[PDB]
Amino acid sequence: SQKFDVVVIGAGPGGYVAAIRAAQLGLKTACIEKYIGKEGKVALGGTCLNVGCIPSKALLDSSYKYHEAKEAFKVHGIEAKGVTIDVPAMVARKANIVKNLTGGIATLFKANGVTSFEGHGKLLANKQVEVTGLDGKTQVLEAENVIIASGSRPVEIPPAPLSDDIIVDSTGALEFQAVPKKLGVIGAGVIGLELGSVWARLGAEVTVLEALDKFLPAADEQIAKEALKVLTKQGLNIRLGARVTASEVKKKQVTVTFTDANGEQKETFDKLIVAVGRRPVTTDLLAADSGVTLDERGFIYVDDHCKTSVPGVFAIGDVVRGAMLAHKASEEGVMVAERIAGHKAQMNYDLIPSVIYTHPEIAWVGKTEQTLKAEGVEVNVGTFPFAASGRAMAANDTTGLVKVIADAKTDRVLGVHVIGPSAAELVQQGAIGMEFGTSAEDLGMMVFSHPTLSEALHEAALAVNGHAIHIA
Amino acid sequence: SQKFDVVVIGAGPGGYVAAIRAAQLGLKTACIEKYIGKEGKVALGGTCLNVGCIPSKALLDSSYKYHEAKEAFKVHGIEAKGVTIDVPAMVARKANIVKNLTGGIATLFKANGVTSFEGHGKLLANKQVEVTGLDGKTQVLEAENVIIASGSRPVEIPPAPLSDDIIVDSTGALEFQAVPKKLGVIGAGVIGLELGSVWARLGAEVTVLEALDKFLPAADEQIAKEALKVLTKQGLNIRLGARVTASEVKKKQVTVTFTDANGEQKETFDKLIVAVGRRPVTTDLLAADSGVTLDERGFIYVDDHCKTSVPGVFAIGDVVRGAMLAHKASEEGVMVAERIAGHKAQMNYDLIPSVIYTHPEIAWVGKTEQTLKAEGVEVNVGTFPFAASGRAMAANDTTGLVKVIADAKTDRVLGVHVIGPSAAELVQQGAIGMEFGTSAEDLGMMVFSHPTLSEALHEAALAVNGHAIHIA
Ligand SMILES: Cc1cc2nc3c(=O)[nH]c(=O)nc-3n(C[C@H](O)[C@H](O)[C@H](O)COP(=O)(O)OP(=O)(O)OC[C@H]3O[C@@H](n4cnc5c(N)ncnc54)[C@H](O)[C@@H]3O)c2cc1C
Ligand SMILES: Cc1cc2nc3c(=O)[nH]c(=O)nc-3n(C[C@H](O)[C@H](O)[C@H](O)COP(=O)(O)OP(=O)(O)OC[C@H]3O[C@@H](n4cnc5c(N)ncnc54)[C@H](O)[C@@H]3O)c2cc1C
Repeated sequence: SQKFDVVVIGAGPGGYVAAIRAAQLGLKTACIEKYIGKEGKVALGGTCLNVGCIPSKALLDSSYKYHEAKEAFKVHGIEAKGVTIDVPAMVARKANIVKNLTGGIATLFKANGVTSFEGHGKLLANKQVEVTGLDGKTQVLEAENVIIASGSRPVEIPPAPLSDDIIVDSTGALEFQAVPKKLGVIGAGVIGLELGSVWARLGAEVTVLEALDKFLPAADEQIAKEALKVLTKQGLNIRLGARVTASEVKKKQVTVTFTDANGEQKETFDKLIVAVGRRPVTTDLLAADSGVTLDERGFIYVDDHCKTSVPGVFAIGDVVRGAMLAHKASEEGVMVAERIAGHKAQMNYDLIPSVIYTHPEIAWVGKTEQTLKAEGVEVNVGTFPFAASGRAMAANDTTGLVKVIADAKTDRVLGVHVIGPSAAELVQQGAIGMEFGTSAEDLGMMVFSHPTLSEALHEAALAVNGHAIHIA
Repeated sequence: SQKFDVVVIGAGPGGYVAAIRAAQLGLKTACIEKYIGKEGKVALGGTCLNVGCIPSKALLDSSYKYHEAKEAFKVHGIEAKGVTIDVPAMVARKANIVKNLTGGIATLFKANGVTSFEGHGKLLANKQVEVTGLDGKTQVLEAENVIIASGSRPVEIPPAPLSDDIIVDSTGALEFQAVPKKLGVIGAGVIGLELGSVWARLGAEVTVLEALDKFLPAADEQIAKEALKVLTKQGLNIRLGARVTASEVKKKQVTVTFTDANGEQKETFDKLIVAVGRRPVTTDLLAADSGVTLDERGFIYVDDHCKTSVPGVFAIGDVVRGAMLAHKASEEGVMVAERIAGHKAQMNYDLIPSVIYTHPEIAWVGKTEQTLKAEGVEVNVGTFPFAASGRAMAANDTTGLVKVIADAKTDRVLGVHVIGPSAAELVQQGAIGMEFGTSAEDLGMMVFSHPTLSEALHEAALAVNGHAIHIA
């Protein structure tokens, strides 16, 4: 066709959501997407739905159930005689969910009147977007507003190049039709920890090599310390400050050479996952004179409203600054669709939660204790273990703790941090608190259901100021 | 000893908490409790901890895991060859938690400086409490304030009198060393539903006889309809409007005679649980001239601050008006202790959440739809199924829905109702919403982590006003 109010490039969380919101606001919207899926046709949903968020979660769940049936069922008096996992079958279920969701956002699109275009899209000058279709047929849409949501891709690293299915990335890790007897991960970050956990739960001997001396440096020190202790005890041999120098694939194995503190070591995995990072994709996206700028690291340059250097053009999700997380991309999506339609939506970057779906699950929102100490903030902190949780004890899951940090001067809750059962939900409660300004005492005065895990949020807010009923 | 600032009668949730708060507030406090536990010595914690909240939660978890292992493990490619449950060992694990919690609050008490007294306590005139010790030895404490937390107990009913281990109550049901082949529950309310689920999950054939025509009449109609559907499908033969006329224990079985709409039927269970209700215990609690009043139903009469008819005497939890829920008791416990120390603590009775721990879990806070319709409130409502949940799909748990109700005029969220995975924490996020006054749009403009069950709360809030991203 020729004219549209919004032309969205990318159909991941930032893009499909932005497209769906602008459509609901009444903008004639078209979205361009080229990912040829898993059954030959284009798949909407991007990284999160295809190779990200939904597949890694589904594997983490099935591997966990497997783990519980083998390690934690006897305390309930449940003896499963010889339980096994069929990794193909597992992976199929994952495939399936992906298939069904992919389909779901297509119907969502049609239901909302979104004109989908299959092909690579590129922003030319004067906001025309050249949709190089799939079959070579090229086309030029004229757009009143352009929303770029091209996304991000794995960092490739020289010492470990993706060689076949031996040195593989996020995606390949999600695809093993069998358990690597020994497995190495380079990067002890969210994706490393999670892909690590999956295969380790099913019998893989995992070593996670990570170049930095600090485990999880964005999580709170206390949660970090706790996380690491738990995960190593869970089976992941995490080696900090180990720098990879070389790979050598040979006889269906690869040998990583690395220097940690006592120099060079070499270890031989059957599979090696490079989970070092992700980088914005700006590949054939911008014509030489589009007007759009990039910063030094490859991110498209945007302000706080995701407006680019050219008016009418906005950039969101993993190609622009911010935390590379699904819900940041969709909310930017919405901020941007909302603004195009005329509402002055603002996006609160201080409250994006972070969750790591390990079991126990790490999650957090707000500032970390150390940020606050380095910022010279005197804070009161309350903690509450899941071990004093009656609900946790019925549940037989008592690892972890909640931690609330509050300004010592005002009693404003500054950050809520938890590792343990339902961390995501418990921090979400704190985020809702925080969004409206809770103090520890405000959280304290509320009625939390008994028995529930939410109560550990309760007790630790109480604890910020001395009065936790069930501890001191 | 002789003089105390607070003397607390009963060490349930209301009692022990109030005792611990008073102690922290600086009052010389003593608490009296007579429940001879499971190992011969007195057990602190009350109904909730000894035959209530924790024991029923722990069987519900062990029975659930057995059920998952037998019915929903294969879709993950897990095959447990022949899984069995050792009911003895199951029950023992429960026994254990209780033991460990019982002991926990004793240390909590000692840690706080709480003088425990073992024996029956009776409030004489002029606030002196007569501790009839355990060994006949009577004693009189003189109390500046007295907090009565005597609790509640199973309603007994004539046509089904507790006969041996055949017609049993909440407590005996939590004690079965084996699965009743066929099992009847009289009462299709929280404790009925939960004890039913436990034995049904492990093979019991359950019939739940309930005299009213309305299932879960306090729960929102939609959730009730949904709940019922799910629970019958889960195996509980719930028969509404059926009135029990007679029991007849014979050859280790009992035959209940009942009239529903097509008259009399008789059904023969191996075990019968009477879970018709609970009533306040005021037994030899009040000396004829204490000054303390009872209403018509047995409840001690109190106002909004739990002040009785005689100044300096307060009543809390199941002996007074309100919902018979452990968190209602504990918070009254704290309100009361807080006020005796000089703070004007108020208790919000509008926000007490309700949770039924079936799987899926029902839970709610705020007004139901029909309350609001009968009150002539025009409300917008938003719903969001767990089937559109990515996280729920990964989890393989998609039954259920969320429901937010909002005033149509102001957009204030009036009630959050959910049946499904994590209902409790989802409503606890709503409750925090509600305590600070969220409108649906305020819930909507917040960043909820992706993928999480919490998101279903986010979506249905959106949906209250038209814009739910992942549905219409
Ligand atoms: C293993 C893994 C697990 C993850 N799990 C989570 C998680 O659980 N929670 C979380 O929040 N984050 C998670 N993330 C990250 C999350 O997926 C990303 O943050 C998020 O998907 C970024 O969304 P986006 O819309 O910016 O980009 P993407 O999802 O990368 O989508 C971009 C889309 O644009 C398309 N495209 C690009 N250029 C063009 C073009 N020029 N024309 C047409 N089409 C084009 C791409 O094909 C793609 O479909 C995970 C990442 C990985 C790899
Ligand atoms: C099977 C079951 C499950 C339940 N599950 C939950 C749940 O999961 N969530 C929820 O919120 N509620 C639940 N409840 C209800 C919950 O137990 C009650 O709401 C709550 O315990 C009431 O607290 P209380 O302190 O008022 O009374 P109680 O727990 O009954 O405590 C009263 C105490 O006072 C003692 N006592 C009585 N008189 C005297 C006397 N004169 N002198 C000395 N001591 C005395 C008694 O021995 C007892 O220890 C459940 C009930 C049952 C039966």
